[PDB]
Amino acid sequence: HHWGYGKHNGPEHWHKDFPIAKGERQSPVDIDTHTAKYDPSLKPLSVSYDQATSLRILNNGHAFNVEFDDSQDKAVLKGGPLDGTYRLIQFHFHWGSLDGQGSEHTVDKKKYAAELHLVHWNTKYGDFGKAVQQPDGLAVLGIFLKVGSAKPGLQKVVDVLDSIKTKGKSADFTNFDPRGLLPESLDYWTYPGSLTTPPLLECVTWIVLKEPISVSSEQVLKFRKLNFNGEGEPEELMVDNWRPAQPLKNRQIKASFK
Ligand SMILES: O=C1NC(=S)S[C@@H]1Cc1ccccc1
Ligand SMILES: [Zn+2]
Repeated sequence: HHWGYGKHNGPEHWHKDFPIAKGERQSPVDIDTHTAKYDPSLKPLSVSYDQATSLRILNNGHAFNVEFDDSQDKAVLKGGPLDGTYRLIQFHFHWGSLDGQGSEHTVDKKKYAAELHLVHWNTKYGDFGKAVQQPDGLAVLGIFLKVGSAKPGLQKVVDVLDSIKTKGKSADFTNFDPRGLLPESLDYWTYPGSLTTPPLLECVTWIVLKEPISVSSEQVLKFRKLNFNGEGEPEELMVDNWRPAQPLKNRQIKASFK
């Protein structure tokens, strides 16, 4: 497959190789704050990242992934809408060419500068590959980024990007603490959806935090110096690596907060 974010291979083309692109539970979506319902049934959300073990950072030609050791329950997400234990496998971002675009989810049609996805898999399915084949296989914690003050807990990520400029490059990335990327409040919206890139599998419980984090203009500018291309290929800046909002269809978005 040769999917990407350009005119010729972007989101509007994905459905040809991945017909589930036009499915019933695709992500991202617009979160209409005046339609989303407070759900008193939601249990408290539990982000347990104390023992997280980051390993490596990889430019895969679509984004960069910070990868974690998920061979044990070291960094897990529980509670909220979730039954059981979901293990952190990786995080990555989607961002824009300009500060007015970049997020995948939107809030009352507002686009943020970027969006962080912390990807977790349900440990009752044993491995990530099995989990993506299940409707409750993954839990993705989504966090919006706006441009303002610098995020100190992001700077270690920003400073390694020079070493993974092009597709296929990776770097050792140990001892990174993903707690430094969270906002103060864990208030969230939740709905059932999908992976936001091919293969677009409808296996995700989305948990989208209400409170954005602030990052500096200089931090997001460094994301925009990454490349989609491989080393020694013509430069194509890694920007606007976001899928637009998809039809909500039969779904309800629930709020954790009044
Ligand atoms: O960019 C993304 N955001 C998501 S949420 S799923 C996709 C990454 C991904 C994760 C797992 C398998 C394939 C692709
Ligand atoms: Zn993502």
